[PDB]
Formats: sequence, structure tokens, C-alpha cells
Amino acid sequence: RGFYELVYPPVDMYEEGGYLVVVADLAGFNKEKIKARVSGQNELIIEAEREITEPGVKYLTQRPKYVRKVIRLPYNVAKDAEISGKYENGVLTIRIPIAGTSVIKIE
Amino acid sequence: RGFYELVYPPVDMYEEGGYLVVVADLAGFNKEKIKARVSGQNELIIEAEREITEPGVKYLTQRPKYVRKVIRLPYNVAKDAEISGKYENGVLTIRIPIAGTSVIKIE
Amino acid sequence: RGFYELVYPPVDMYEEGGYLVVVADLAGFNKEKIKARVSGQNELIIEAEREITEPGVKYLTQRPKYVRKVIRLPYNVAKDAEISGKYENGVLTIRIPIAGTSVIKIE
Amino acid sequence: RGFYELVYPPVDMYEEGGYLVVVADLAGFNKEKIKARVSGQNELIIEAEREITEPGVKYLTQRPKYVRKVIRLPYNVAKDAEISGKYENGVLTIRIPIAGTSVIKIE
Amino acid sequence: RGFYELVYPPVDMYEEGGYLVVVADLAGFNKEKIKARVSGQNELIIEAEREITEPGVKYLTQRPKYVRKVIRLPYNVAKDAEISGKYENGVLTIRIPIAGTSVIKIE
Amino acid sequence: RGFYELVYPPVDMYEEGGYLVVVADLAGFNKEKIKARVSGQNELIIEAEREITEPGVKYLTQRPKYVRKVIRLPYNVAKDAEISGKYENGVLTIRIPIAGTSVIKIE
Amino acid sequence: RGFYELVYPPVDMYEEGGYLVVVADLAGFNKEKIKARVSGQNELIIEAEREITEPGVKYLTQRPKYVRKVIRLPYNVAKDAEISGKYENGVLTIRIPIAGTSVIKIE
Amino acid sequence: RGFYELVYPPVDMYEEGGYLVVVADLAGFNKEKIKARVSGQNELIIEAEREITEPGVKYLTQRPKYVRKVIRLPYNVAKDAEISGKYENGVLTIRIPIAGTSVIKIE
Amino acid sequence: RGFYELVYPPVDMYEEGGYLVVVADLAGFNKEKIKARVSGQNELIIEAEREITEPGVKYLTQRPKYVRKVIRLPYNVAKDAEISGKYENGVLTIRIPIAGTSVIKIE
Amino acid sequence: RGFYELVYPPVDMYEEGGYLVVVADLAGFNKEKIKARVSGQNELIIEAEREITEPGVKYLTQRPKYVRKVIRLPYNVAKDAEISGKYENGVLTIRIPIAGTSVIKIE
Amino acid sequence: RGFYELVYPPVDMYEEGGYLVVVADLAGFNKEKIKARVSGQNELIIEAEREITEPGVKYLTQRPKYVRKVIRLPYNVAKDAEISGKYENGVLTIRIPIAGTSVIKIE
Amino acid sequence: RGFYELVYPPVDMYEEGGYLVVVADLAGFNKEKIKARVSGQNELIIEAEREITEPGVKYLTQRPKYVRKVIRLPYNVAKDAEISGKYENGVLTIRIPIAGTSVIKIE
Amino acid sequence: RGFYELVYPPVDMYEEGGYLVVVADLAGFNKEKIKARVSGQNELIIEAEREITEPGVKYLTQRPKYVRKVIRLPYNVAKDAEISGKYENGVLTIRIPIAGTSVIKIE
Amino acid sequence: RGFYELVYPPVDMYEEGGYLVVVADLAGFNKEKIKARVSGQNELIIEAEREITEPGVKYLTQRPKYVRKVIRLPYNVAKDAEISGKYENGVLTIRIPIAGTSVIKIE
Amino acid sequence: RGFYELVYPPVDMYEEGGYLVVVADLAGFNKEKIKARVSGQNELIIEAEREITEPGVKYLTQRPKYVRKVIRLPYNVAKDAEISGKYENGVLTIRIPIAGTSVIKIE
Amino acid sequence: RGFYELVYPPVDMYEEGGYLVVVADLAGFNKEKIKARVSGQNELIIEAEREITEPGVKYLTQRPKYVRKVIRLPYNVAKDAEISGKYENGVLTIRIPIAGTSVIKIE
Amino acid sequence: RGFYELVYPPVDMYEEGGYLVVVADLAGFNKEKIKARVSGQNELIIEAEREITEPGVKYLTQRPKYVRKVIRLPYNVAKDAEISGKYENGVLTIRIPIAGTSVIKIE
Amino acid sequence: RGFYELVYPPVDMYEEGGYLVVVADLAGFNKEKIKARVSGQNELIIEAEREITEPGVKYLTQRPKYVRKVIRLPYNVAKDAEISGKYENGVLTIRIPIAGTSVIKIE
Amino acid sequence: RGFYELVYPPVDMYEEGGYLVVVADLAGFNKEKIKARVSGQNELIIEAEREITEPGVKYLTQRPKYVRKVIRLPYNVAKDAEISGKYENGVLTIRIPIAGTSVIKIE
Repeated sequence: RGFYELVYPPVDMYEEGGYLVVVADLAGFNKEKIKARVSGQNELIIEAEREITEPGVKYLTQRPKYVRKVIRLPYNVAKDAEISGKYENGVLTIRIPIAGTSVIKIE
Repeated sequence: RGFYELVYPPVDMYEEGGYLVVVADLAGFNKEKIKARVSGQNELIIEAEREITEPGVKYLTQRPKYVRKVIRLPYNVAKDAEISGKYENGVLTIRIPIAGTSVIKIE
Repeated sequence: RGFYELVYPPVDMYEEGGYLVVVADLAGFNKEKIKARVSGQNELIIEAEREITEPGVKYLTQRPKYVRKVIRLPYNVAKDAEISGKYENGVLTIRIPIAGTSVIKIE
Repeated sequence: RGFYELVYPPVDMYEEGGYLVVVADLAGFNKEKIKARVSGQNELIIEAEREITEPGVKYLTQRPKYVRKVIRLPYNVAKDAEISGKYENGVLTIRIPIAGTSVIKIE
Repeated sequence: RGFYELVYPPVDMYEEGGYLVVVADLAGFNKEKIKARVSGQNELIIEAEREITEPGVKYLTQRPKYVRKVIRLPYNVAKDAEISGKYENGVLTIRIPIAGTSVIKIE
Repeated sequence: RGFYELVYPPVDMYEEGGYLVVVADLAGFNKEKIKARVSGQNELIIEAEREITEPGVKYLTQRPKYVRKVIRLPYNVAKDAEISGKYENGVLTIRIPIAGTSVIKIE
Repeated sequence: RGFYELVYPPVDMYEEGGYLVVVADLAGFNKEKIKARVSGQNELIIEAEREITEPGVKYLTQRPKYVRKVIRLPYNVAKDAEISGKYENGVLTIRIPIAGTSVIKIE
Repeated sequence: RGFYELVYPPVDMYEEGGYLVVVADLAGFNKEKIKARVSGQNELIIEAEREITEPGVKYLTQRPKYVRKVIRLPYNVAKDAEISGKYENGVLTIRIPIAGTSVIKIE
Repeated sequence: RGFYELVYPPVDMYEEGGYLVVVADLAGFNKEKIKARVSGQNELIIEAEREITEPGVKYLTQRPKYVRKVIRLPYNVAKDAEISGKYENGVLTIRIPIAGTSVIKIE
Repeated sequence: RGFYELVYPPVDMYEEGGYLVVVADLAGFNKEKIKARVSGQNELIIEAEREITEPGVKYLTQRPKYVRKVIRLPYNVAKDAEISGKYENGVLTIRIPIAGTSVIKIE
Repeated sequence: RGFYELVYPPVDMYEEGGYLVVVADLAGFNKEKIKARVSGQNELIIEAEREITEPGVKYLTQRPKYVRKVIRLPYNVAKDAEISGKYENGVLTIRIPIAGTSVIKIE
Repeated sequence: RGFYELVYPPVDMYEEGGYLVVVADLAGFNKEKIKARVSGQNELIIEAEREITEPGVKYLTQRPKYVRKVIRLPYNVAKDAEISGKYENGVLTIRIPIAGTSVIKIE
Repeated sequence: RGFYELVYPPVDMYEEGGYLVVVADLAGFNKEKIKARVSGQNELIIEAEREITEPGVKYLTQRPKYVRKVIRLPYNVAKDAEISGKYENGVLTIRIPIAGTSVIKIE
Repeated sequence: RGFYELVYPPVDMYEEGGYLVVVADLAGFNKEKIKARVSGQNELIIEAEREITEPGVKYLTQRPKYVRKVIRLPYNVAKDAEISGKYENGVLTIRIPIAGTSVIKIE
Repeated sequence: RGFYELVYPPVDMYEEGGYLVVVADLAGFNKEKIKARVSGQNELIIEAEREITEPGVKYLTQRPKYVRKVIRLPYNVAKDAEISGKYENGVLTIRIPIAGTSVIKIE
Repeated sequence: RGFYELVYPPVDMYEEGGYLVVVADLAGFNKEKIKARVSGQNELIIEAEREITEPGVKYLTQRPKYVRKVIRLPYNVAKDAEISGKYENGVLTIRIPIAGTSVIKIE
Repeated sequence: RGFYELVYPPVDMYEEGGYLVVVADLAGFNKEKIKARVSGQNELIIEAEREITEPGVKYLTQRPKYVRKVIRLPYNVAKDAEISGKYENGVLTIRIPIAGTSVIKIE
Repeated sequence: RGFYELVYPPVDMYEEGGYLVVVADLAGFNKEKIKARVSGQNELIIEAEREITEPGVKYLTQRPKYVRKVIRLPYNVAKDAEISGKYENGVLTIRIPIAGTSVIKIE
Repeated sequence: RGFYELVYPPVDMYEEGGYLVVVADLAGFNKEKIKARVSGQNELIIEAEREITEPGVKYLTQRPKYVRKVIRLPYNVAKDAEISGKYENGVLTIRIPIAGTSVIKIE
């Protein structure tokens, strides 16, 4: 519950041949109580929450219940398809359709 | 791979009726390639590593492959039993025997 | 009329099962001379004004006649329905339709 | 519940022909759960409280349940009459008897 | 030609019963060599230029030939009508249609 | 009415073959309600005023009604002739006789 | 590979009678391995990459393999036509359709 | 024409088995209007120039016409052979003879 | 005997339905050698003293023999009744009559 | 509950002829809900907790429910005997065996 | 054309038995394109200009085309005679009549 | 004789088709009492001196009798020919042979 | 003999499958006049010394005769075996037994 | 009794062929009222005290009665033998057994 | 030999019924190789020296061989008698005659 | 691989009766993969490289693979003879001919 | 006993026709337990002491028992006569003989 | 031996009709143990050394045994003749041939 | 003549078995035009002067003609004997009688 209500989550993204994709850890949290979403086509949406109220002595439980950090998207995508999301062992990865009419005249 | 080779993992500990215990996230990493350890009875030992080399475009993969942070123990325990460790969905929790002859004369 | 032409109003918002909602005080001001509006779907609009010109001695009337403070919205909503607004005893609350196709693939 | 447990209420006072008077907003709060008081004749007394515990998502409910700010009186009044107080739509106004033997010899 | 290539023009705007309007000086410059425009519905567009090359001694001609300063709009308007612009004696004023479905539920 | 009761007008001057001259903008203001003057032969005199009291909503009318800025003259002129002044479209220009016995012995 | 992974490329743009245009160097890089794109109609998109791994001694190869710098557009254009791009000898120039209904009422 | 009359060109050098070599970009500029040179055997000489005078609106043409930056040589070479220079697509590369009697007694 | 001749005692107060009350620790000190008092009706009074002269080696006896800290009262009380005081196990609590004619006209 | 969750407890220690001893206040807390302990032979261990949740008006209850502060021991002792502890009226004193083979060769 | 548009010219003045005089360098500039003048009787006036537009490579031409620096006069002189000026080899000297009724009663 | 024993002379150089050249003012000083020189082929040499001892009142004769400032040469020249120097009206210009085997392989 | 009596030696360590190991330079010094040691199982021990008294002119002999720098060990080892040390060509490497009962319960 | 209750004693130590040893002044104090000790094998223990209460006028008696300063040991020794200590004329020196199995494999 | 060639010796002085006296430590140094003296009647004189050249390993021998610090005298004495000096166990005390005609007219 | 890519190597130089000489450590690196050189007669040249890529756990391998630091020479030497170099056990020493016509007229 | 062991006494001196004199307060202190003196002829001597050990509660007894401050004399006097001293009601004044051969040749 | 190993020698040079010359003190040092030299034609060479090891008490012997300070030459000279050097009574002066072909074309 | 009119001369002093002595350089100055002296018995006296008026070009003659720096004496001497002074080759040394009744009672 430390300053960690801001610091998390982990940043990770790249590209899958027409799939921008994303990655970030999510341990000890069902693939149900999690929430996905859509926003302006060029922004991030992350919410969800569990509850591990400090039990015994409670020393330095610098571990929250839910955090959030927006991060506008590079060149957007094509808001209409399906937000292909997933999760397993923590790997809370996704998928991006990625518009084809991107790389116009190069020559 | 950002300054995240220091910042992670998540801090979380308390007590289980004679079991100090611990908690910290571990997503996308087998309960095998993980390593536990013993050290002076009042310190921390954490290592292990996977490998998700940045695939496609690689934007800001501020997500390492392995990190570590030592944290001496309160009043130690009783180094002799078994380092009751575990893991599932990220929850890389443990168990502490906790010595019985702790709270001496109070009155 | 103090630096209060910036400081007010009070911040308060949450969620009503598909209704983002809002709250904020509005004392001594009719539910007529108030103004609502629409803007970019992800921003705030607040105007209106009364007039309590300092009467007698006028000591430190640090209380304005009208203020305003924009605050872009989380993930917008679905600009088309009706800006369900209200007011009574000061409670200048509202309602938000909130799009249903929000939380896409979680698993 | 933000730093607003100090910032509010609104400052407003003047004079009503022998009635110093006062003004300050009070929205969403009965004219019952409100409290008035007397103190040394040249100070302020304000207390009371409701309870709008953050409902749903709870974003930035920077709106307390009860605040207070003392402000000594100019030249006091004549502690004996009745603290003519009132309230409606937020306007939590009052009345001051104001002593008659104030402006002594001027010429 | 001083730091004046940034400082000018003069800020002035208000409202005309459903017409946001604007004002700003424009001396020594035809109502032809001036340029108007449209942009994101919530931003400003100002360009145009003349040429009074310093003649004789040229002392401190801190007066440019053309300047520009963007200023996003309050709540936009309704980009479709005509950018009712004008000019005379310098008064480079305009007109704004202003959408009617602005002030929704007040009560 | 912003800090613009100081910043304006625009600086512009040079020379017209024995006519130092001057230039500065003047939009939305008659060539009547304008005032000229004489002063010590090496200083500036500028006054006049109109009145565009903020109409509707009044946002940021950072445009005064009258400003002034003195600026001593280079080598003065020959206070006796006529302060050849003018105005049209804003261009509030003038004319300077300029003394002939200026450039004395050069060789 | 110096701080040059940010510093480059060269800024250059102007206008071609209804064609905003752009310019910027691109030496030692095919007109194939380059990438163009579309984004929010008022932003920049630049990616592409080669590979000149430091050969011999490798002294101060402060020259990257690929860089990027976004720069929102003035007043956008009309996203629908073709991103008329090109390249030769480094000159990585383009073309902009530029909407005609730009300069509305001037008089 | 920005502070770019200093910042450019790009730094790049290494070794070609007895050929120190060099690299740096040169787009939009003939392999004729370019100039090479010799100097003290341990310094740099770079000059040349084209001319793309800002055409239309001219926004931020932070792109010069000619720049220069000296950089003494490591251990010089053997000033006598030929300054094997070249150019194509921007790659303005060169060649260095490199003296053979360099690495004297090592053992 | 450290900077603790100022730092102590512990702050604690609230209300007992017409009894403002107080709380603050008092260990190793008799309920006799303690002193209570009255002062202006809106201030604090605390004195008393024992004596534990550093015995043996005397390391960091950062523990005084007597301290004091004044804290004016909110709205005073009704100086006339009895300063209902007490003490046991350290708990040096008290009682306040609290005037009844406090909360005047609320409506 | 002020910064007092650190500041307390009071420091006091000396020696009792082969008994280092300790002293520190403990008011309003049973000699049962207190906790003692052993740690590395040269450190401190202090925990326990009650609960006096602010009752009525709650002004400045700058008094915690539980605090802790470690302070390594001088030359340790001889961890094996019994942590002779006690408590009464707040006086939470202890006892130390103190090894006899301390003061070796002096002459 | 460096900061030299201020720094120059050279300061030099003294006295010639009733002739204050002046001195200052003037190379590469005709005794025709130079300008002299009169001003308030206690100030300086210096203007003129040639033109040596940087020819070839233009390295650091820190040499202007025209500069000016005012320097009020000691006790003035007697504005009426002739500004006895001259020039040769750069030496742009002058002459001052100097009033005779200067040194009044000394004894 | 002010800080001018450093500040002067005036910087000016360029190129004359195979003649780097130089320029710098020299007033009130013969084309004899001046000194030229040679130095390392890439440095400057300037000395000489007259004498204008402050005559009369001597006010602020911030004008030296002789100064000097070194400025290494770009790429040197070909030390062997004649330091083609000159002077007239102040203009203390020169000439440089400039080596022909300068611009080696460009293509 | 410069600040180098602290700066050296070179840091280098890793792991050899159950052998933590170490590395650090040691030139111009016999594999005899060197000293190894044991210390608390989690610290470093380095001493030894030669002697190269500055011979001739002695310029900047910023080279000591002996240095030392402690660096506690990660998790210690198992102090009992033999401090398997060595040396050749400078390479002053070692070997560590490394306890086997290190990585306890992982799953 | 000046800041001298920290500053003293004097530091002095070296080695006696397998006897680390120590040195430090001790004037005006018996070889009886002095104390020696054992601690963790790698730390220092120093206590003892006389008493020279300032007699007459007492000027700047910056001379304490007892001081202490810990200084962990290099590589410890072999806690078991006898703390060979002494004292005479002030010289409060000692003796260290020093373990023989220190300098392991050097070659 | 650290900064201890200044810091030492210990300050200590008072009065012995007509004997100002002095005190200071002197360990490990004969009552022969010490030096006393006389100076201006109101200043200090301290010199002497032994020699304990660092023997073995020499760690931090922050202990000099000789130091000195002057300290003028209060009201001097009566330079004529004998500088009654002594020493034993370190105590290097002295004696002062002290003039009798000191305390003149008090009443 | 720490900041050690600069810090190293060790400085050491003197003189050998007509041989300036040099010294600097070189452990773990063949007398083959090292490189020597000549440069301007008054500078340094040092390059070469091995490769000890961090093996196991890789803790703080603050040891590079190759470093370099230039240091102009005192009075040079006489570039023509042979750069008498060597190496053994790390000792990467050299030899300097040293010109004989150095110490000219002394008397 | 506050910082008053320095601040006091009061400065006061002047002249009595050949008697420099002095003045300063001395309350609550006999004209016996006071001390006078002689020193270098140009310095001050002040000592004496009583004893008012804080009695009851002892609040802020910022009043010492004895203080002293030296202040060299202007031009001394003639050390030989009698230190004419006195005291009464606090006034601890004195007398100075003052040498007659002071004011030598004036004309 | 103070910071004097940098500060000395004394700077002194001028010109002897085609003999630049030099001057600097040299006391207590033979005209034999002194050294002269040649270097790049435009730099300084100064070495030599005696030895006056502090004899008796050694107070502040801020007088070295040998110092050096380089100072490149104005325009060099003509390296070939003889370094005409000398010395007597300290005066360690010299002589410079000075090239004749220095002052080229002046007119 | 630089800041050298303070910096010089060289500090050097010690002792000659009852002869404090002194040393300092004195080049280029007769053993006649030098001045010695006596002062308060505990201060320094140094004056004398030659004259080497900068001859030729005069570059940086940072060498004065005479300097002086006082330095009170340790414990004075015995002002009565003869100021045994000398000089030769610069060495301007002296001699001190040194009082015998210096080192009084040591034991």
C-alpha cells in the first residue's frame, strides 16, 4: 500500500506483424475481476481490484490492491474490431489489429 | 529493461500465527526456473530468470528478465526446518516456522 | 471575491453501476441561472452566475459570484444521450450513460 | 476527502445596519445536523457532519464530510441576545445584534 | 521586428447571444491579404502578411510584418456553418454559430 | 484590460529624407478621439480613449481602452512648425520637419 | 549511437500552393526500408531502420540506425487522399493536399 | 537555418584493415559542390554549400545550407597518398592509407 | 534528559457527550507528585516532577524528569465546576463540564 | 496518530551491577498485549498494540496505538538466560545477565 | 557583425586650452558617409554606415557596418558656434568652443 | 587605457578566390610603426604602438596605445611566399596564397 | 602514489557452477608477497605490497605500492574448505565452494 | 568537558609479527579503574572513568572524565585466547594472537 | 599522524588560591624530552617530541609525535619567579605565582 | 564494465639515464593483442582488447575489456628510433631514446 | 543562566577632564565579592561571583552568577597610580589618572 | 615545500633588439645542477634540483627543491642557433636569436 | 609587477642548536641595497629595492622590484645581541641567539 499505488504496473510493448501488442505483470488476480476498455483510440485504460488486507503483524506491505497508468498510443489503430485480450500466470497481454493503410508512399 | 532491474519486486509481508510469511508478484515465470535460499538467518535471497527478448518494433520494454532486493529479517527465525515456499498465478508466497521462545517475561 | 475565483468548486465523482456521476456544492444559486453543456466528450463545462454585491462594511468577502474548472474525463462515455443533470440544497449532481462495450477481452 | 478538510468553507461577511451578519455555503446538509455556538465573544465556532462514503469506483472525492476554520471577531458584539442563525439552499447566514454604544465622540 | 514577432496580437473575446465572437487589432493591413481558417474545431488559426521594410535611419522598428498565436476554444461550436469574419479600421472581429444543445439538464 | 494597459502600442520609426516620422497601430478608434501633443522637444505624448466594456460572457478581454509609453527623441527637431499627424486603417503615422543645420563639419 | 538516437532528424517544412510539404535528410537508407503513415491527422509518424554495426576500431560512432520525433501539424489537412511521399539522394520530401475551405470570411 | 548551423553533421568512423575511414550523412547535395581537404595531418576539413531558400509559408526550416565541425585525428596517417573520398545516397565516406610502421615492439 | 524536555507529552483529546476530555501518558510517576490547575479558561497547565538520576554507566538517558506544553482550548468551557481529573497505569485523563448553551440557532 | 508513530517511546538505560537494564514509559496498556523478544544479541525488539479509536470530536489525537524503534546493544550480553522483563504503572523495565568475562587484562 | 554592433567605438577625450575635443577611430569609411550633429547640448550623436557584406567563406566577421554610443557631456559648452569636426586616417576628431565664463569666483 | 588593452581589435575575415584575407581597423597609426610576422603557420601575430598620452583634463581615455589577440588559422596556408600586407585609412588588410592541393577527392 | 591508494583494484566477479569466483588485476607483483585471508564469512580481505620508489625525474607516479577495499559477500559460502586462490599474468582469481543447500523450496 | 567527550582517544595500531596490536594515550588514570572487553570479534570496547571536577575559577576545562569510540576490526583474530592488555605512563597498548590460517593460497 | 598534528593537546586550567595552574595529557613521553618556556608573559609555549614510526601493517596511526597550540594568558602573572612545572602518568600540570596586587578597589 | 572504461590504466613514469620510460599494469592480456604507436611526438597512444563476458551470476563486474587515456609528453623525444616496448606479468613498460642536445647552456 | 554568561555586562565609558572613567551595572552583588585588576595597561579585567541557585519552579532564569568581557583601552594611561574603583546601587564606576603628555604638537 | 611546488618561478621577459630574452630568480642553486632545453619551438622547459631537507625544528619550510611552469612562446624564434643561457646571483637570464624576416609588408 | 608585490618572498625557517635561523631567496639584488631591522622582538622586518624597468616588448613581467610580509616570531629571542645576517647567491639567511632559560621545569 506504499507509494506503489502509482509505481506499478510494468511497462512492455512491441509489435507482432500487424499487432502492436502489450505486456505487463498481473499476479494473484483472477482473469475475471480485471477490466479492459476503449478510449479515444489513443490512450490507455486499466482498472480492477482484489483485496489482501494486511493480516498478522503487517510490516511493510508496500503492495496495493489496484493501480492505474495511462499511456496514449503511438498512431492509434482502427477502433472497431475486438480488443483481443488475455491473461495467464500474470502475463496480461493483448492484441492490436493495426490498420493496413499505414505506410504510404515511401518512394 | 528500464530502470526496472532495480525497482521490482513488490514488497508484502505480515504474520500467520507463528508464520511471518511473505508475498510478492511473479508473472510469466515457471515455478521451476525460480530459486530460493538461506542466508545468515536475517537477510533476503532472490534470483531466477527467463528471457523475453524484445520481438518486433520494441518500444519501451521497461520490463527486465530478473531482479533482486535484499531485506534483512526482523528477529530472524530458527534456521533448521524447511523453507516452506510456493507459487501460483504469480503469488510467490512462503512460510516461516517462527521460534516459540520469543515473548519472554512480559509481567 | 478572493483568490476564490479559481479555488472553488469542490471535487467529487465516483460510479453508479454504469453511471460515472459527479458531485459538487452549489449553495445560494437557483437551478435555473446554472448552465450545463457538452464538450469534446472528454472535458468539463461549468458556468453560471448570481450577484451578492458586498453590502455594508464589506470585510473579507472572499466569496465569488461565478467560477470554473475543466477536468477532462476518464474514458469519455457516448455523447448522444441526455446530460441527466440535477440540483437541490446545493447538491449539483448528474448522471452518465456509460458505454456498455467497455470491458472487452479480460481472459 | 482531499486537502479539503481545511480549505472549505467560503468566507463572506459584511453589515446589515447594526447587524454584522455572515455568509458561507452549505450544500447537501440538513439545517439540523448543523451546529452553532458561542465563544469568548470574538472568535468563530463551526462544526457538524454528514456522511457520503465514496460509493462506486471512487476517483478523486476531494470533498470532506465536515470542516472548520476559526476567525476572531472585529470588535465583538454584546453576548446576551440570541445567535440569530438560519439556512436554505446552502446559504448558511446569521444575524448580529451589534452594540449601540460603539461610535463614541467623533467631533 | 522586435520580440514582437510573438507578443502581438491583442486578446479579446466574449459572447453575442449564441455568438462567442472575437476581437483583435489589425492596423495597416488590407482585408484581403489576411487569412482565416478551420482547425480541430477547438484551436486558433491566424496568418497573413504585408511588408514595411525599414526605410530611412531605421531606429527601433519593433513592429513585425506577421505574427501568430493559437488558443484552443472553450467548448468548440459546430464546424459546418460559415466562419462569419470581418474587418474595418483594424477591428478584425468574427462570429460563432454556437450549438443550441449546450445547456442540458440544470434542474 | 490585461497587463495590456502597459504593453501596447507598437514601436516603429525611421526617416523620410528630413522627416524622422513614426508608426504604430491604432485599430477601432476614430481619428478624432485621438490626441497629439508637444513636450520638451525630446519626449513622447500619447493619450486618447474609447470604450468597449466587456459585453457577454467576457472571457479574457486582455484589450484596454487607452495606453501610453513615452520615448525621448534622438536629437529633437525644431519645435515651431506643425506636428504633421495623420491616421487611416490603424496606421497612426506622423511627420517631422527635421532641422537642416545638423551634419556640421565632417571633413 | 550517441545521444543522436533523439537529436536527428533535420527540421524543414514550408508550403507549395496548397501543399504544406516537408523536408529532411535521409542518407545511406533505401527508399524501401523506410516507413510512412497516418495519425490523428495532426501528428507525425517516422520509423525505419538499417544496420551499420561499428566495424573496426569503432571510435565515436555517434550515428544511430533509426530515430523518431513527433510534431503535430498546424491545422491538419484532409485525411483521405494519398500521402504523396518520395525520396532521392536523401531528400525525404512529401506532399499535402491541403483543404480548400480554409481561408473563410476575411472581409 | 536553426541552431543547426552547428549541430550537424553526423559523427561516424572506425577502421578498415589499415583504413581508418569515416562516415556522415549528406542528403540533397551533389558530389561536386562538395569540398575535401588536407590540414596538419591531424584535423578535419569540411565545407560546401547548396541553397534551398525557404519557399512558401516557411514554418521552422531548421535546416542550414552548409555546416562545419573540426575533429583532430587519432594518430594522423601519412600525408602523401590520395584522400580516397566518395559519395552516393548521402553516404559521404572516405579512405585512409594508414601507416604500416605503427604497432612497434609489443613484447 | 535529551531534547525530550520539550518533545513530550503525548497529544490526545476528543469528546464525551458534553465532556471534551483529554488523554496523555504518565508512567513511573505517582498520582500525588502531579499538579493540576486553572488558567484563563482557554490554555493548558502541566507541571510535576520525579527524579531518576542516571545510575550506572548512563548511556543515552534521553528521558527527562519533568516537562510542559501549553495548548489553548477550543471554545473554553465554564470555569466554576471541578477539574475532574484522574490517573492509573499512566493514563492521565480528565473531564470537562462543557457549557450547554453552546449550539445556538442552527435553523 | 500524529508523527508520533515514530517519535515514541522514551529512551532510558544504565546499569545494575552486572545488569545493563532499560527503562521506557508504557501507559494505558496491559502487561499482556505487550511483546518481548530476542534478536542478533545486539539489537532491539518492541511491538504490541491497543486501540483507542478517536471518540467524539477528535481534535488532535497525536497519540498512536503502537510504535517501534531499534537500538543495537553496546557489547551485547550472553543470549541464553531469560529476558527478565516486567511492567507496572507504565514502567516497562527489564534485566540483563551481563557476561562476567568482560573486563579482561587492565594492567 | 558580432556583439560589435555595440562594443565599438573607442573612447578618447581631453582638452585643448578652451577646446574639450574628442578622439575615436574610424577606418575604412569616407569623410562623407559619416554624420555629425547637435543634441540637448549635453549628449552625443554618432551615426553613418558603409557596407562590407561578407565575401568568400565568411568565418567570424565580428565587424559591423555601423555603431552608436551616447555619452552626455561634462558641463556642455555653448551651442551656437560651429561643430568643428574633421577626419583623416581614421582619426575622427572634433573641436569645442568652450564657454569662457566657466571658472567663477575661486578665492 | 581602459579594459580596451584586450577588447580591441575588430574581427573580420573571409576569402578572395584562393586568398583567405583579413580585415581590422587601424586609425591614428602609421604604416611603419606597425609590425607583421610569421608563427607556426596556424596562429596570429600583432604588435606595434604609438603614444597619445592623455593631454588636458583626461576624462575617460578608454583608448590604449597598443593591443594584441591571437587566433589560430583554419587550415594554415603554405608558409613560404610573402605575407602580402597593406594599410590605408585604417583598413589594415592582407592576402593569403592559399595552397591549391586543398579540396581532394570529393566524388 | 596519487589518490590511487583507494581507487584500485578492479572489480570483477560472477559464478562458476557452484563457484562464485572473483577477478581483479595484479601486475608487477609476485605470487608470494601477496596475502589471502578469512573474515566473518561475508567480507573481503586484501593486503600485500611491493616497492617501486620513484626513480629519476619522477613526474606523476600516480601508482601506489599497496591498496585495499572491502566488499561484503552476497550470501557467504561455507567457511571450512580451502580458499582456492591463484595468480598469473596479473589475473588474481579465486574459487568458492558454495553451499549446496542454498535454493530451497521453489514450488 | 568540551566537545572532547567524542573527539578523544588517539588512534594508533599496526602489527607485531602475528600481533595486530594497538596504541592510544591514557594520562592521569589508574591501570585499575580502566576496563577492557570482548565484542563480536570485529568491533571495539572502551570505557573507564576518573573524576577531576573543575576546582577554582574553571576556565575552559575541555577535558572530559571518560570517552569512547568503536572501530570494527580488520579481519578479526581468534576469540578464545587472552586479551593481552597493558598500560604505563599513558601507553595503553595491547596484544592480538592473530590466526595462523590467514594467508591461504597465494600461488 | 592524521589531522592530529593540530587537534591535540587537551585544554584544562583553573585556579589554586593564587595559582592559576594548568592541566593536559602527556602519555608515552618522558619528563625530559619535554620543553617548557616563557613568552611575552601572556602566551603559551609547547614543544617536545618522541618517535613511534608506524611499525607493522600501519592502519590509521592518527597519532602524531609532537603538536603545539598557543593560548594567550588571562591577565598574565609576574614573569620573574620560577615556571613551577611537573609531570607524571601523563598529567603535565604546572603552577603560577599570581600577582597579589590584582583585585584593587572594589568598594 | 563500470565507470572503469575511463578510470584505468595506472599512471607511472620517470627516467632511466636518457630513457624517460613508462609503467602501467596489464593483467590477463597477451603481449600480442596489445597495440603500440607513434603520435605527434608529444602525446599518448593506448588500445587493445580481450573479452571476459560476464559468466554466471554477474554481480558487479566493474572491469572493462579495453580502456584509453592520452597524456602529451614533457619535451617529446626524437621520433625516428624504435618504440622500445615490452610486457611481462602485467608490467607493460617501454623505453625512450631521449635526445642528447637537451640541456644547453647552463652557465 | 541563559546565553547571559556572555551578553552581560553593560558598556558605558567617557571622560572626566583627565579621567577616562567607566560605568556598568552591578545589582545584587556586594562591593566585596567583586574583583578589580591591572593588565598590559590596555585591556580589561572583570571577575567576581555570587550564587542565586534557582529556588522554586525555576522557569527561565536567564540570569548568570558571573560574566566577563575584555575590551582593550584606547591609548592606555599611566600604570603606576591607584585603580580608583567604587560601587553603589549597582553603579560600578572607576577612575583613570590619564597621562598629561598626551596632546603633543598640534600647531 | 608548501604549495610552492607550483607557484614559483618569477615571470620576467621583454626584448633586446632582436633578442626576446627572459628573466627569473634562482637563489641557492649552482649554474651546473640547472638544466636548459629545446621544445616545439614555442613552449618552455625548466627543471633542476638541489636539496635543503628541513634541518632543526622545521617550522613552515614553504620552500621546495625544484619547480616548473610551461609558457608557450609568442611567435617562436628560429630553432637552430644556440640557446644563449646564463646565471649569476640568481639572475637566470637567457638570449633569443629572433628571426629577421618577421615584420613583413607594413605599407 | 603582477600580484607578485605580495606573493613573494619564500618562507623557510628551522633551528640551529640555539639558533632559530631563517631562509628565503634573493636573486638579482646586492647585499647592500637590502635592509634588516628589529621590531617588538616578535615580528618580521623586510624592505629593500632595485629597479629592472621593463625594457623591450614587455610581455608579462610578473616580477616586482620590492615586496614585504610580516610574520611574528614564535617565542621571541633576547633583543640585545647582533642580528647576525648574511646573503650569497640569493640565500638571504640569518642567525638567532636564542635565550637559554627557555625549557624550564619538565619533570
